[PDB]
Amino acid sequence: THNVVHEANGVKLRETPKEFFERQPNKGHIHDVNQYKQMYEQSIKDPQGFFGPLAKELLSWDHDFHTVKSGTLKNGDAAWFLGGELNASYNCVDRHAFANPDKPALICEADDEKDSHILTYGDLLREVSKVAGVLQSWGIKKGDTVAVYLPMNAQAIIAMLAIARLGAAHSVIFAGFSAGSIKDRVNDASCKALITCDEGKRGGRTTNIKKLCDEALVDCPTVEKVLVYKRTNNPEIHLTEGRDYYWDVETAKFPGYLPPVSVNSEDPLFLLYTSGTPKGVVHSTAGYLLGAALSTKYIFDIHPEDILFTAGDVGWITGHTYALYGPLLLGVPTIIFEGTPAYPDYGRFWQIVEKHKATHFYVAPTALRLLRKAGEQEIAKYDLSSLRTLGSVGEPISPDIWEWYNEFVGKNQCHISDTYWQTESGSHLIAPLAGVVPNKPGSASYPFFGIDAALIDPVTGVEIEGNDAEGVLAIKDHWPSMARTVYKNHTKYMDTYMNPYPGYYFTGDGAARDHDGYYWIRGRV
Amino acid sequence: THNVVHEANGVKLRETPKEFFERQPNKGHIHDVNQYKQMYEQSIKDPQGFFGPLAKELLSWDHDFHTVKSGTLKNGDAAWFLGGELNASYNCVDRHAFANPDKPALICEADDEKDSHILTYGDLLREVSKVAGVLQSWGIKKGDTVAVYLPMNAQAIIAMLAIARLGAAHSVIFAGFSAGSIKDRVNDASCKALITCDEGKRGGRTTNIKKLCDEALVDCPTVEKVLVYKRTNNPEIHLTEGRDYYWDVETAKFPGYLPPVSVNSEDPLFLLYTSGSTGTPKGVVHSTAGYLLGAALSTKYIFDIHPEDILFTAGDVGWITGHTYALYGPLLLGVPTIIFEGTPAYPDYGRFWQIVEKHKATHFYVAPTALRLLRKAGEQEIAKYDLSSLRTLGSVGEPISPDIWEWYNEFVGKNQCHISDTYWQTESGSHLIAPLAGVVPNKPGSASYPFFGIDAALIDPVTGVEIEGNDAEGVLAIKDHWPSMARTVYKNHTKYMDTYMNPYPGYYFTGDGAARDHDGYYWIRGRVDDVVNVSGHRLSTAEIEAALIEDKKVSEAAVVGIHDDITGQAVIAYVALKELRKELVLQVRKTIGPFAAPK
Amino acid sequence: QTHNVVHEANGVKLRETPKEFFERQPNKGHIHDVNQYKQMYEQSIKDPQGFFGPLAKELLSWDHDFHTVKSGTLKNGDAAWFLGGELNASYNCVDRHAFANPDKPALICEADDEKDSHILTYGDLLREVSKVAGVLQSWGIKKGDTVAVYLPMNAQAIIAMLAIARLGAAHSVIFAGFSAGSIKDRVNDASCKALITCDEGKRGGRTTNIKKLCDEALVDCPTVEKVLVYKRTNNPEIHLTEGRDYYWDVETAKFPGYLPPVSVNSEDPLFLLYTSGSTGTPKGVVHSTAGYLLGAALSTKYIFDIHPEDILFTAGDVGWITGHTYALYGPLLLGVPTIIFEGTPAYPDYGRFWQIVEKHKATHFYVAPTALRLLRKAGEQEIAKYDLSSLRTLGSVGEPISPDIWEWYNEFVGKNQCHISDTYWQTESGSHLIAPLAGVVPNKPGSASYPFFGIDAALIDPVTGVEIEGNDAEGVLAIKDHWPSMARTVYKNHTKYMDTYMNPYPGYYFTGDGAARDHDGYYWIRGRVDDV
Ligand SMILES: CC(=O)NS(=O)(=O)OC[C@H]1O[C@@H](n2cnc3c(N)ncnc32)[C@H](O)[C@@H]1O
Ligand SMILES: CC(=O)NS(=O)(=O)OC[C@H]1O[C@@H](n2cnc3c(N)ncnc32)[C@H](O)[C@@H]1O
Ligand SMILES: CC(=O)NS(=O)(=O)OC[C@H]1O[C@@H](n2cnc3c(N)ncnc32)[C@H](O)[C@@H]1O
Repeated sequence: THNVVHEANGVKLRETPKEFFERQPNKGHIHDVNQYKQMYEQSIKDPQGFFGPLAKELLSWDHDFHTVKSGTLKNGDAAWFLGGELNASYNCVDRHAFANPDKPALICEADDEKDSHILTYGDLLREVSKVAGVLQSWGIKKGDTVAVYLPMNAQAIIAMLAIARLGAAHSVIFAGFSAGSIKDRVNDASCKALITCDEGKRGGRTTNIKKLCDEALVDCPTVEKVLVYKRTNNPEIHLTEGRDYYWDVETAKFPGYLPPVSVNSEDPLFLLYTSGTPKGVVHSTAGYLLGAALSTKYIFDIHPEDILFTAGDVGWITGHTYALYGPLLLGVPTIIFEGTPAYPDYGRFWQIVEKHKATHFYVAPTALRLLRKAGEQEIAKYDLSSLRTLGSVGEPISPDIWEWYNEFVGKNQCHISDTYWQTESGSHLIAPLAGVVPNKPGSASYPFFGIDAALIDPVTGVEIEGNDAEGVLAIKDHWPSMARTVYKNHTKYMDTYMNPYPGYYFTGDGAARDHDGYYWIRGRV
Repeated sequence: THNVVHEANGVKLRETPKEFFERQPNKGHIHDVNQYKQMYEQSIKDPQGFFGPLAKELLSWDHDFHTVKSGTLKNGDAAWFLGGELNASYNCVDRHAFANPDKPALICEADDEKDSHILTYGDLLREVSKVAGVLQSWGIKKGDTVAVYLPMNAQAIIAMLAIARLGAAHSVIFAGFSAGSIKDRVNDASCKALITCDEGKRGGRTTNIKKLCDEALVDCPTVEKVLVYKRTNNPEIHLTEGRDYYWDVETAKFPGYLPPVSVNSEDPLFLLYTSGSTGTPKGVVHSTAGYLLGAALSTKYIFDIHPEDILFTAGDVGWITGHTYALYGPLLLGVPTIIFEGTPAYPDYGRFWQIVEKHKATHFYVAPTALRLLRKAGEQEIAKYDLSSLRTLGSVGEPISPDIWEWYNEFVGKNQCHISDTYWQTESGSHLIAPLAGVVPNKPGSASYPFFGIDAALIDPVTGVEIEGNDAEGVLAIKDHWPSMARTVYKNHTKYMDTYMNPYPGYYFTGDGAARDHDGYYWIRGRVDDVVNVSGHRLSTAEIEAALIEDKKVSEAAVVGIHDDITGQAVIAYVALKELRKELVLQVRKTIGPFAAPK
Repeated sequence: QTHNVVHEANGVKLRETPKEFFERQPNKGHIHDVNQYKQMYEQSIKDPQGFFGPLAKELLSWDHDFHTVKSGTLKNGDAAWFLGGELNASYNCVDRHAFANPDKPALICEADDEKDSHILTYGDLLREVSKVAGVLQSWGIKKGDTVAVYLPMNAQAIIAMLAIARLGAAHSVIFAGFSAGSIKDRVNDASCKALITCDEGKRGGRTTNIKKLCDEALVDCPTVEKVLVYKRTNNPEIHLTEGRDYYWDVETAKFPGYLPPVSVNSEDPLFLLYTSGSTGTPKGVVHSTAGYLLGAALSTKYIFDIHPEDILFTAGDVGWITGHTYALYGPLLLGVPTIIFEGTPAYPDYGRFWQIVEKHKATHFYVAPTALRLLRKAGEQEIAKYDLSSLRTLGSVGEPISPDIWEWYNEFVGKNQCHISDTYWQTESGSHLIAPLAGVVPNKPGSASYPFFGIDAALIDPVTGVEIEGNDAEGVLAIKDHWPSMARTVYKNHTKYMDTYMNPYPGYYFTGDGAARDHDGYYWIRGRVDDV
């Protein structure tokens, strides 16, 4: 009985349902919790012997790395896989296309299903190559930043991967953001180009995209050229002569293969700005990609035969890591949903899952609460038997929402993964592994590989030893996918994460841990 | 008895003469036609296991490749040796210089023999490095295009290899092209620099080079700097201050070694502009690794090139023949190549044979047009010279008539040499159909069997369906892409698809009609798409018509092609005036070039 | 044996290495005896490929392997070494040592005033270099650019050089005392895109004008886009031109403590070093990357007998080739600490050098004879106050060392317990040409002794232009074939390079120095050929 961790009292462990293992296509990646603890202990005690092999296994390198791990938190010089060279678009597209070009890669569900379509890895390579050829002709090169202002669809994925192909860093801006937000982000990154579309369609409603871009770009001198996709082909949308060019017109000029550009492990893969003044969280290439592939493989128990549906927007780190990189690195299909959970009806999510026999579903608790209110009747209409792993992202999931998730969507036949992580962490920090870790509803459970979790007493600034404790959550050493800096403001990076608790990474979240070692997220501090 | 292939009836196979194998420096690369077909079948069914090893054997890689072959014709995304890195100038120059820097590389015969000279691989390395150092100081870098407007001499080769050394793509413009032609090509490629010379010498007459470049460059804003070689050192030739600089003066500033720049297999090696059925010339883009492998492979096997051999390709670098078989093929194989600046007639019609005797050339590559001209005027001169060093004779650019084939064999070859009628296009990069020297017996006038990686096929033009069985005629196509296939048309990939890939989906469209006989030999009957080959030059009737219409006095114009005794085919122009023939001949001479003028 | 020509040699007894040298050396010597030395020397001359290939792979960390050890000839000025290889100098000087042991001292910085002294570890140096390189990379500096340095001898000069190298650019270091016109001429020749400097310098207790001379030059240097200024004195009266000048601390705060290095080809230029020139125009000596670095590490290891445990103190300025090779590259490639002295030998007193040596137990000391003569005049009394037992190798650079100065050096500084290395070399040679190896070659005072690996020395008669065979000879000193660290060109003027070194005596490298060789083969440098 915990006097501090009141959540832990009288909550029974929920073993993984049998139907999960029935539906699992192959042997599990981890046999039992003990094997997990052995691997975890190695990842903490021996990051070299643990991550080196996995990095070589899960990633295709243009040049081998000579040092797995370097740098410390206090000095803000963390680096992983030093000396290595690779290209993200190759690991997400090229190698899979060569293996089997006809395998589905992007299952695109549009706002209206009539406009839905599917791209194979061969298709994705050709589109990415063409956009990258357009960008290369425009002078985009390694070390540049390219802005993306697109909804959740194929063009957002293709834009990101083409920018990566050339070695540039993409900065994805949520399509709903105001013109002033676009202005601040583009000017901070000094983007040389922008990829967007004339208009968007969401929930049946047309949305202004190119209009807001124009209103922003009048104050963004760095943007030399804009690439506009005709999502709606509305003739009234205006293109500025000498700056705005059409996606289809330009991609028609260039061939379906373009050599990728090799980049160093620690060369920046992308900037992601977080909502005060916006700050650009910078993520390297090698460390971030490994974190995405590693978490996607083990936390969700993804197998080659599987199909993932991450109901998140690329404007959010969730979309980046688990809608694009994690899945495509592992070569599995990923579902890209442009619409709203309600349009045309609140059965939209389930309609898509049944349509594509999705094996994994990843959603935020906010949508779960909305669907609890309005779409309970619609859940029963659709066939969700293909699913076996259900994920929760972005906020604490209350046990009642946990039980609702388990009953109506999972049918108490699926594993539930409550994933705790930040934009800065790149990938999962604390999460219960699918098919390995029994669940405590509302608990993120054990930390993942490379994550040495700790609880600090805020007043003393001292780590709290032992279980049955509550405090601010910190990490004792840097992990592969940890953000390396804040764009052109490394002092802010240090002051925000490294300096507040020296020797630690400060999450900004308070949490508690019970006698079983499960971590309970108490929310922001 | 062929009911369709009338050419094949009553044609006896011509085995390679015994004297060929006597003169051959070593055992042949292929034993017999049977081994050739076994290797060919492997190249078709299993291109990875066939070309992968050859690529490692014949090319020196900075980074190893992970995939031999990728992409399809239907999608226009063909790629070979993916992930590999290499440099063309290293494979053509550096490695051979290290082996033996004193080995001859460029045997340069100038328009007048007094100006002739020879460069060793060490010499070529130093000159290439110096020019590349000049270009690198000017800001030329990987991904740029550099224009070349030079005659056929050492400086053209050096300019091309220097551009390649830096990872840039060279665009060679035939020295005869008009100022307007230079303008269009430079502006299409947006070249940052141009390499040319003050004046040229051809057939004993001085020609204006820097003059035409200046006239073009007034409308070429992308050209930041020009490198001018003192071919004649005429002081009256004017250099634009701040743009024009002298070859000798600038190269003197930089050292004789410059590190080569690594490039990906599919990074573009060069642009070559070809007149098409459009009215505007199109820049054919060729990759690096695939093109180089095709050049070395075809040069080695079809011509039976050995290290001891010397090749004489009587073609201009402005033509794909010069690129592949005057420069890259030979230098990749490390053999000397003869670079002839003059004409077959100057000073006398024994000029070619004089050169062959002078350097004991083992291989000779020429277009049938020159053979017909020398047959007309220079037949007597062959006997004065010693041509015994030759064993392989090549034909390029046009169908070779059996009568010219026999003339070639009898008077030049002395019925002691192999004859290789090579069929290929600028777009193919290297040979498509040709009889391998010492391997394939010849049917005069037939290119014979297709080469490695080339899965030739005849399509019924009317139905668009592949024709099974022999003794058939149809439009010639290729069923899968090959290493040296052109990858795009510069910044216009849609024209590339519409021209080659889309007309017969799943196939490569040659634009040629051809036949296949019972023995499998292919007979090229010429273009189907109204393109005319005059004296070895591909010309578009559309471009000539547009040039005719430019003249305000002409209201309508229509141009066609017909048989010509000397140039193979001639172009005849018909004009309608609203209310002068020499003026129109000069108008097209000014619009395209002296070569494209109508007969 | 009376030498008819080599009058210096008569009556000079070989001076064997003192016993205390071997007592103090932490490990077995790199070379057993002179006989082994001559075997290796002969191999380096006859078989440079089989000799330098292995050493190059041992001492340097390569991003891409090389396919040819040696290429080109002197007569054609196309020398190239380790062709096809790729590497980064800042990685070999900083990164690899930092990963091995980040807390090992790298830069032992002794400032003009000792209170301002500090020590940077290899980990510290990695972070500082990475941050400066991040500043420069954000400014657009990239491979193929040149960056000028106008700094005194302190950490910031080393860091600036290594950061420029990290990005693949070539650094051109300018002596801090040089006039504005000198800065102008050098910057414009190189067309430098950026400049790194400080507000003011402090030398011998007095403040010195640095930023002022830079500004006066930069009004005529249109290529310089941006300036990085370090607050050495933080004098508020110092003016920065807005839109060009930015502060070292302010900018480096923006960027992270690790930056990936940029790989460059062996023969890509590592640095330009301009030489003080008689007549009008200064000439920029260009040094490759692989060849120069190997020469630095090789000479530093063998001539001075540097071991990982050792500490080196090179009393030379980075504006001089001595600072480049043996204050920065040589020691840092070998991963040993190097002492960086900002002040003068006299301030606060003439015991400053010896104070530093005792403070950090420096094992190797490298100085020019000029300082030795000055200290002989004024600072003999201070030597006795300090403990120099840590020393075992004493070096002389830049001038002929008089036998009297040699004995003074050995007795008062070395206590007749150290080896003395009279190193002969030029900016163009990159590293030592003729020098007696510590603990291997017995010394004749005033003689540079035997040539070093890869140096095939020869004497030419100026009148006949013919090599002089046999010993007891005098002539102009030349080298018969190019060596790894030989200068490759003079920036954008290769004809001047040829006319100066290659063309006067074709097939030879012309040192511009006259020298003699005695019966034992020891070389005696007699000085420049003009003025003989
Ligand atoms: C992935 C993401 O959302 N990145 S984020 O940059 O948007 O940060 C979101 C913040 O919300 C909190 N949070 C996120 N996920 C959970 C979770 N599964 N359980 C409990 N709290 C959670 C925490 O405070 C995070 O830092
Ligand atoms: C290499 C070259 O000349 N490229 S090219 O781009 O100029 O095209 C020339 C065109 O001439 C025709 N052609 C070329 N070679 C032969 C040959 N051996 N036999 C019969 N016809 C031939 C065909 O029509 C070609 O396409
Ligand atoms: C390192 C350095 O000095 N670079 S430098 O370019 O400044 O050298 C210029 C000249 O210095 C002379 N010189 C150098 N060292 C000695 C020495 N130990 N004994 C006699 N003369 C020496 C030599 O004549 C050089 O050519």
